[PDB]
Amino acid sequence: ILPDSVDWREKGCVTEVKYQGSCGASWAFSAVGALEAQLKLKTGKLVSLSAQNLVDCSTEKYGNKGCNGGFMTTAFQYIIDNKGIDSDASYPYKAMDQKCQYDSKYRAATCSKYTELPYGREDVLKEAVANKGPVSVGVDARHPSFFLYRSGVYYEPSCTQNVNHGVLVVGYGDLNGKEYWLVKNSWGHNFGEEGYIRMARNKGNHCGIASFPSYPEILQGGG
Ligand SMILES: C[C@H]1COCCN1CCCn1nc(-c2ccc(Cl)c(C#Cc3ccc(Cl)c(CNCc4ccccc4)c3)c2)c2c1CCN(C(=O)C(N)=O)C2
Repeated sequence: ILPDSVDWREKGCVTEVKYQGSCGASWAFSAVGALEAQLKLKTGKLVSLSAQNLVDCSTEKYGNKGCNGGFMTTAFQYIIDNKGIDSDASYPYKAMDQKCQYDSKYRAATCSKYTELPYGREDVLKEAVANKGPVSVGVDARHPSFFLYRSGVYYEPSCTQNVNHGVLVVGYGDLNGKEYWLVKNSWGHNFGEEGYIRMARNKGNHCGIASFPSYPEILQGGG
């Protein structure tokens, strides 16, 4: 059976909330967040990964445009191809497009593979959050109510399943019966609940939370 509630912050799998600023690189933050959890699960160490490394290096060849958008799946593919990603400390975030400055000397994580989940399947997303860890997702975050979100379970009747902002699902639960997905955003700690947004769960793919989910993996050999 799946636990009724999950919070990956309780297992020390979630780094501090980041502030993307005037750079449309939510995709890079969503991708690093998911891999940070895997790095902790596999080694026991929590280290922030370089979103800047994705912005500057996972570019045209990955269908990404740095500060003008991108995708978590192709960000994972770049990490696979590159044989690593630098730590955030070694390659810091500047909220702007720069020349690729990857340095294998400061590589903090690898990626073996990535898995995409079926569209709108909140049951499959719940299973992946429980058994695999934090899942990279897109959400419809265009509505004034998302921008004005302070606390509780976010429900927007005007929300669509067409995603426009990359976030990280780090858990799930319920607020006195109102089911939610625990979401890590990249708008700093002053957004919502210390940088988190709890979004309506099992409400017909509310805001397209389960439209395009993906998660990376770090494999330990094989048999
Ligand atoms: C095209 C091929 C080739 O190349 C690599 C892989 N690829 C993607 C294939 C799968 N696939 N994956 C996503 C997907 C997954 C995750 C995210 Cl995050 C986004 C996004 C976005 C986005 C869209 C518009 C804007 Cl303007 C912005 C910028 N942010 C604006 C903003 C809004 C609200 C608050 C703040 C900022 C981001 C999109 C989508 C799709 C299919 C079409 N999509 C939709 O039908 C939808 N839409 O569901 C979106």
